Amino acid sequence: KMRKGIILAGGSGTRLYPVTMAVSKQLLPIYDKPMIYYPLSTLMLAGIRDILIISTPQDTPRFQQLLGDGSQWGLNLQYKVQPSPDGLAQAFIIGEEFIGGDDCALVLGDNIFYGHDLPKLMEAAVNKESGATVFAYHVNDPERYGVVEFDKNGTAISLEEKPLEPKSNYAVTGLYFYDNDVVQMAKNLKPSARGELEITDINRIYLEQGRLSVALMGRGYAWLDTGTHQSLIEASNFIATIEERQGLKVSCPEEIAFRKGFIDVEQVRKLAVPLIKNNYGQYLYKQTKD
Amino acid sequence: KMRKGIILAGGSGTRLYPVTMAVSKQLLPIYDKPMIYYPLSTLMLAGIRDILIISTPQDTPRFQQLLGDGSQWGLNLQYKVQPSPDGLAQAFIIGEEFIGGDDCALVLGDNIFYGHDLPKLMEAAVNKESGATVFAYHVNDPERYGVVEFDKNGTAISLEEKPLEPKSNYAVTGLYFYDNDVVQMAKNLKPSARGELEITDINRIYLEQGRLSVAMMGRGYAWLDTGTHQSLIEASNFIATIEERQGLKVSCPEEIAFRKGFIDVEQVRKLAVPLIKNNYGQYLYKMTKD
Amino acid sequence: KMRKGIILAGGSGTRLYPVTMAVSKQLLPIYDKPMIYYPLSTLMLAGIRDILIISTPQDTPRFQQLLGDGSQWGLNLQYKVQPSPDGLAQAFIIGEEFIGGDDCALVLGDNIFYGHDLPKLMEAAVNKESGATVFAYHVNDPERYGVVEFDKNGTAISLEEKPLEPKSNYAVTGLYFYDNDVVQMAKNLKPSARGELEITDINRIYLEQGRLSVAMMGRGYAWLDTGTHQSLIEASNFIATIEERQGLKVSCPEEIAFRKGFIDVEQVRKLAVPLIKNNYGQYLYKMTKD
Amino acid sequence: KMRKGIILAGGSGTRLYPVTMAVSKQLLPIYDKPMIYYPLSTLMLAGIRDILIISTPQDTPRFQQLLGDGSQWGLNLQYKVQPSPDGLAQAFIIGEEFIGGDDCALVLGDNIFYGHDLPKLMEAAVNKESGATVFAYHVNDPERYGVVEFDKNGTAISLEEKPLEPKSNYAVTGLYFYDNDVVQMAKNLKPSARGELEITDINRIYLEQGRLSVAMMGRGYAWLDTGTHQSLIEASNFIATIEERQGLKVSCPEEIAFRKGFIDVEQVRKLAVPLIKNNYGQYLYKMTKD
Ligand SMILES: Cc1cn([C@H]2C[C@H](O)[C@@H](CO)O2)c(=O)[nH]c1=O
Ligand SMILES: Cc1cn([C@H]2C[C@H](O)[C@@H](CO)O2)c(=O)[nH]c1=O
Ligand SMILES: Cc1cn([C@H]2C[C@H](O)[C@@H](CO)O2)c(=O)[nH]c1=O
Ligand SMILES: Cc1cn([C@H]2C[C@H](O)[C@@H](CO)O2)c(=O)[nH]c1=O
Ligand SMILES: Cc1cn([C@H]2C[C@H](O)[C@@H](CO)O2)c(=O)[nH]c1=O
Ligand SMILES: Cc1cn([C@H]2C[C@H](O)[C@@H](CO)O2)c(=O)[nH]c1=O
Ligand SMILES: Cc1cn([C@H]2C[C@H](O)[C@@H](CO)O2)c(=O)[nH]c1=O
Ligand SMILES: Cc1cn([C@H]2C[C@H](O)[C@@H](CO)O2)c(=O)[nH]c1=O
Ligand SMILES: O=P(O)(O)O[C@H]1O[C@H](CO)[C@@H](O)[C@H](O)[C@H]1O
Ligand SMILES: O=P(O)(O)O[C@H]1O[C@H](CO)[C@@H](O)[C@H](O)[C@H]1O
Ligand SMILES: O=P(O)(O)O[C@H]1O[C@H](CO)[C@@H](O)[C@H](O)[C@H]1O
Ligand SMILES: O=P(O)(O)O[C@H]1O[C@H](CO)[C@@H](O)[C@H](O)[C@H]1O
Repeated sequence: KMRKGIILAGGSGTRLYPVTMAVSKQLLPIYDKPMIYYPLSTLMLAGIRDILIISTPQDTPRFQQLLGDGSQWGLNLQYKVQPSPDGLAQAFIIGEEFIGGDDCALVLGDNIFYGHDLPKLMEAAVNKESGATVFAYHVNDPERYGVVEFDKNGTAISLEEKPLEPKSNYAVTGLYFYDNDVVQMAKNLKPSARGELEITDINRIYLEQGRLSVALMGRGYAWLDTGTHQSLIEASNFIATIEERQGLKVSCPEEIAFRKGFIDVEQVRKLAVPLIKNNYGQYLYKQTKD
Repeated sequence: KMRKGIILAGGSGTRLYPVTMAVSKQLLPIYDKPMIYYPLSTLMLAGIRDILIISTPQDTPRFQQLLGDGSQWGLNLQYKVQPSPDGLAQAFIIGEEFIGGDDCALVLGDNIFYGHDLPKLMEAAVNKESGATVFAYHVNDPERYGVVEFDKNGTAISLEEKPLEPKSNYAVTGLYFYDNDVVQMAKNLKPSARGELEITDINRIYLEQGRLSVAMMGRGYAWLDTGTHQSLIEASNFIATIEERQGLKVSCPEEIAFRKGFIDVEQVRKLAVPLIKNNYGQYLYKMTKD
Repeated sequence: KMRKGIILAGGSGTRLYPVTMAVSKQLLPIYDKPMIYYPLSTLMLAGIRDILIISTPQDTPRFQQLLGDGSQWGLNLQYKVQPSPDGLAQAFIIGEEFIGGDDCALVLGDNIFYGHDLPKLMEAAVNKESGATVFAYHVNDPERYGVVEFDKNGTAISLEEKPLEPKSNYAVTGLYFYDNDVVQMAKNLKPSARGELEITDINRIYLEQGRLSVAMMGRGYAWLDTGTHQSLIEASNFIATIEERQGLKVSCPEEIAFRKGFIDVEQVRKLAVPLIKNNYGQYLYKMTKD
Repeated sequence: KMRKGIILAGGSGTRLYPVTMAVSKQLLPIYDKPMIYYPLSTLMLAGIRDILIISTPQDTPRFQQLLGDGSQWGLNLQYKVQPSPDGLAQAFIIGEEFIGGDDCALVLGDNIFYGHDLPKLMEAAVNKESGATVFAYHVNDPERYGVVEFDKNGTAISLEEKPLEPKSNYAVTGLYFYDNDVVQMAKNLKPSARGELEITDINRIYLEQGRLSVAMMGRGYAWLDTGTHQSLIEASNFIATIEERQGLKVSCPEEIAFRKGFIDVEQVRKLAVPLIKNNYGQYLYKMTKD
């Protein structure tokens, strides 16, 4: 088997109106590049080159307009519409045909992960033969999330979606790794009381079966909040501060494709020339020099 | 009998690539609302209700999709394409029919103005019967702008567009008020040394006629533009700080229309419905009960 | 240096622990200068040059080491210790000797005002023959402040300190102007239920006598929040944004002293040189020529 | 017995005037704690508990007031005054008696590191028998720092302080680990063009001997810049973003002490009780429960 990726970049957008009446949430800038460049880079860093992008009926075509078939970066990008935002777990029903019999990795379109040795963090998950792998990260508002409860020995024992009384402060991040089992699982799921096909219910099945690995994502990593306008600004500020300090970009898909060998120096130069008059294009071009 | 104005919301957007690749720059968020809400609010506060929005062949239809004919705000919006960004003064040539025999203001679609008594400042320019009014604002980088030269007495005696050697730090801001002569002046301009039809050349003609009011916009006002990725985040942080401190919004068009009597309580409530599930609709609703 | 003002710059420093464990809150930076430069500038803009700084037993000498007698800025500064932070009104009991038979302003050492025409905003207050003036500002958390209630016309009818059920969203700011009657009021006050000699109590006394003016400070002004660690950061960012956009400083006492004629070119040049390594001193020197 | 570290928390801070005429640079806040908590935590994370703090004649006492002898957090702190700011390397002369015949680390009082697995990054350096170790970090402005150059095989070949023509973009950060030889090297150093005994001259001696390890700090780590007013604001914002998202502090010495077993729950409770009136004590107290 191989592992195909799915970025779920849909959603009603209501939380951010009227900004998101104008622009899809996942095309909003996080400093110097559209939001979706970040989770796209996460999947690339995991070695995943074949990726299905799912958005809404109005928005999906705008992603396709930005990114194309991903061939310029050594990827294959495909697109599919989620008719209505009826649950994260619908991603697997929509991507049925795409996933075929392979393993997959689903990342939410608004999830931004930063930190040292991220690829090594994911490695085990990526490598996994069977089961599912999720990431737990300590937050101050776990009631917004899927919350994973750990026993006194550091074993996951329960998962609850947006509980009014959280059993802990560990949230389940928006990056998930699964074996080929998830599709049929999702296909057989029933909607929660709130009317959604829940990823948390998928994860609970793997747990219940003993097949769920819950990897801790330490405080040394940043998992940026993009839920509110204010948190968007902070995420932008955070990335700007890193980049302007380093002179390097965070989650620049061209850079990652080049450094991983998806594309070569000649391809980078071909990408950069047309863009040579803007700072983004100069960064690309500098990367081929030294 | 509505007062008229133009929002010039075009341009390539290449400096911000790839943020502007799938998103019109003037639809990008500034904290909690699309960028174009700011200069639109500015014209509204000047008492201008009949507005023409000019953008590129590809982006104009997107503003039209978002704002419509503006009657929901008690305005009249129309739209026109600028084929190529051949100069600010071209607004008046493209807008000739729209302007007819009337006075007309211009504001750039990426300009954000804030400060005490801003409405009184613009009302004064609007009241002017013959001639034009522009605003001079002290900046750090005058060479990016139209620049004003003052005599020993503080009288403006000349203007230069993007001078290699600026004569002062006072830039001409992106808000302008004209009488009906601006159309004929625009149609008579020749391309400048930068190949553009310059509004600075129009302002110079008024100044030489002795009909240009150069209103000093003191350091107590904030005039921001959205020139870099960093400036955009800086503008968003600036507006978030004022709004979260005050509980009041900056450049909320629905709120300005209501306060200026463009629309009534019933209409505000209708506008609030699609937005009612977040802070923005809630703010609109609350303002109809206090 | 005839007109008089008091900056109250003490407090428990509990809320910001441990940042205020060994540093006075009012010596903390707000971007490029110590916090106290802001309210000191405000008094200077009101035309006040004789100023008493009140701080704690441990920090008073630090202020005095920093600012000296004020002669270098054409001011007359003096200092007194507040033994314990027993209340804002205590400023008039400690400052009894300094005030003498005169009118006096009080500004809180952590109060930062910015906006157009501030001196004119203050003018009626400074020039009031008898009574007092305070300024009201709409905030989103009035329960933190002295709250001014307003009748159906525009009349202040009540004041309450930190009300659980605030009667309006108008907070009384930390800038106050009084005739000479305040000293006796203060001396006759008893502490409130919070154990503080309250400035709200003085203000209600004038209000009940019909001698309190409540001037509105509109939404075009910024009255910055320095209450929390987060708000300190927002205050610094807000000032940084203005200053870097304009190439002008907000509340730079040297500049205001020069512009108002308190000190001459040779003196400003003297002051600039020890600061000339960074922008502060280069800004001042360039003020002087030409 | 205890391993040893020096924090150099002196300097004249001319580039931050007038902020640092008021307060020690190393007592400025970075969000919710004084700057010196960050470098102190870094030493603690490396397992270093016997630490000498050096500052100026005026501020040594204020650090003593803030931190005491350190036993409260299971540390041994002592203090020494550096009579004048004559260079980083004088740390070893002033500290000769403290260091004795032991290894020692030096951390600059303005050095802030954040990231995943920081203790492991430091592990080899702390365990080195012979020689020295510094850490290199890619920056956009290498000319401000000590710059380390590498050959095609990643071998460090040269080290220059503020090079006119930088040989790489890798800056040497402000955390250094030395064997006992550093004391004698320091005593033989001659002063810089800037009038300082330079840590880079120490480091060049080790490089010449083939004994300088240059650990590469990856881009997933952040090394916050505290060199300008603007960057100080960025550093604070960066920390606040991490903390408010996580509900956890970065570099809280009490927490580190508790987690490394230098102090035990009863002692954390003892520290917290007198501080429960403020948010920091509330945090300390919470550590000792769920
Ligand atoms: C519920 C739902 C969320 N979303 C997006 C919205 C948020 O960005 C994220 C988590 O709600 O996923 C979808 O793409 N589809 C959905 O069905
Ligand atoms: C290794 C690597 C990481 N990153 C970023 C993304 C994650 O935040 C973290 C990965 O270790 O840093 C890149 O942007 N490019 C890279 O080549
Ligand atoms: C020159 C030019 C600028 N613009 C816009 C782009 C920028 O947003 C702003 C200032 O150049 O004006 C146009 O819309 N048309 C033009 O011809
Ligand atoms: C209560 C009190 C506050 N303060 C100061 C600290 C801040 O500048 C402001 C806090 O309300 O007033 C005092 O100086 N003395 C006091 O008695
Ligand atoms: C004249 C002057 C005004 N101000 C400010 C303070 C307020 O923001 C505004 C007052 O109108 O301008 C300065 O900061 N420095 C000055 O030299
Ligand atoms: C009344 C009002 C003012 N303004 C702005 C215009 C000025 O910048 C400032 C005036 O106090 O507030 C709004 O943005 N919306 C409003 O409803
Ligand atoms: C030059 C010098 C700097 N410092 C401090 C200031 C900075 O925080 C760090 C590097 O400048 O070292 C000293 O404590 N003593 C010194 O002699
Ligand atoms: C273990 C621990 C790590 N950290 C920080 C240091 C690094 O930035 C990251 C872990 O390497 O988190 C703390 O702030 N406190 C702690 O107790
Ligand atoms: O779509 P929701 O209900 O807002 O929330 C969803 O996304 C979050 C982002 O990681 C997860 O923590 C939740 O488990 C998931 O239910
Ligand atoms: O047309 P430009 O050069 O692109 O930019 C424009 O904006 C400025 C205000 O922002 C004016 O002062 C300049 O005439 C104008 O050219
Ligand atoms: O900071 P405090 O002491 O809590 O208090 C205060 O300042 C506010 C302004 O900053 C006022 O409206 C309050 O009346 C005053 O007591
Ligand atoms: O701040 P300074 O004294 O100029 O510089 C000092 O700190 C930098 C790290 O902060 C180092 O790379 C420099 O080599 C060191 O001399």
